[PDB]
Amino acid sequence: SMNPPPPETSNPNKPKRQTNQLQYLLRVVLKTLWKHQFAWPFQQPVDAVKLNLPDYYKIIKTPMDMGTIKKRLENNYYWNAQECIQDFNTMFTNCYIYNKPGDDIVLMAEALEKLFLQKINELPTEE
Ligand SMILES: CN1Cc2cc(S(=O)(=O)Nc3ccccc3)ccc2NC1=O
Repeated sequence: SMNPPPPETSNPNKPKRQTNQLQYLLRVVLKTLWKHQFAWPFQQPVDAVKLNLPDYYKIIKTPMDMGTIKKRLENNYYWNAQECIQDFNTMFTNCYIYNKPGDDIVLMAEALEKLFLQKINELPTEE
């Protein structure tokens, strides 16, 4: 009954960068999703322990969540936007894999993903 360590949000050996696309991701894409009524289950790592999902981390080996993404953005963890996009996709995909296609949690992930795809559609060209 332990959770894994969470995904890293800082790394002294990983080069860091600011891009206009990373700024958009924090200021428009994450901001839009974070304040959405369906954000809250996704605002922190899945706590398999407190939520009583004991097989969660047997099935999901690449956990991701918006809490993690927010810190990564804030900490300038990423070098490029594509890394951050891949984190959002990982988070959605994990939800779709672990849960049944009927579940409330899946319908929420889907609505957030739709809005995410709407916001990254207008991702500005880099400077
Ligand atoms: C991202 N999550 C997190 C998660 C949280 C929970 S919950 O027990 O809070 N129940 C709950 C909460 C909100 C909406 C619907 C159900 C259950 C399952 C999951 N599965 C996931 O995949």
